[PDB]
Amino acid sequence: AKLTIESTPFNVAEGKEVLLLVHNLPQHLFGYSWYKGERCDGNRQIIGYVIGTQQATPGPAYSGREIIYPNASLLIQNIIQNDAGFYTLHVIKSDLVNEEATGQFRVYPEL
Amino acid sequence: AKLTIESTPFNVAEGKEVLLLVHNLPQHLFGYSWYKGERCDGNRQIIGYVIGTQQATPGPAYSGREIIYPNASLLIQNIIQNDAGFYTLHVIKSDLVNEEATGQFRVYPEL
Repeated sequence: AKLTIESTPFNVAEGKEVLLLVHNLPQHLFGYSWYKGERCDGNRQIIGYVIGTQQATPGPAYSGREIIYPNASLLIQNIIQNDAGFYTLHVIKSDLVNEEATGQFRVYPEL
Repeated sequence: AKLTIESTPFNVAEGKEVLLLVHNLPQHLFGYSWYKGERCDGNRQIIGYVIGTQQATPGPAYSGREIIYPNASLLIQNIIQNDAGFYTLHVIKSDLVNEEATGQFRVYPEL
């Protein structure tokens, strides 16, 4: 029912990768908008994807490391400390009363 | 150039109405999402509108008083104190790297 992001691992070692799994996508979709952070700050949008045409456009915050998947999940590679924090997904429904959810993960150094 | 909301009046007397004018809409649009507040909290979405089909759907926060206009402006009638605050617009571009902007207004009692 409720849209949820679960990061996996919740704790990502430096240089490895996180996957943000998306659960309970609503019906009547259109595409997805993924932001680093907690609000919809377009200046820190990673990516947007149109379900209908499988078209994936980078945003100001995209950095060469992020991958998006048809069912909204988003993986981020070769992680660094500054990646730790919140990530908010915005699922744009076709009638534009959209839904949003945010997840986080943490990063840590090995020794 | 930069997307901006200007409220008018910035100071709305109780029972009167505010109009949130939208300036410098970007190109390649699709529709608009209007939220009470500063972030994209779907639980306080007022309304969404699809430019292509002139279709306007209410959100959880819609309250019977809000009107949306083809070029994104949004008026709110018979204003009360609790309306004062921020309002964020989210312009959903067709490739889903969207833009956002927020405006405010203030409300005040006459005597």
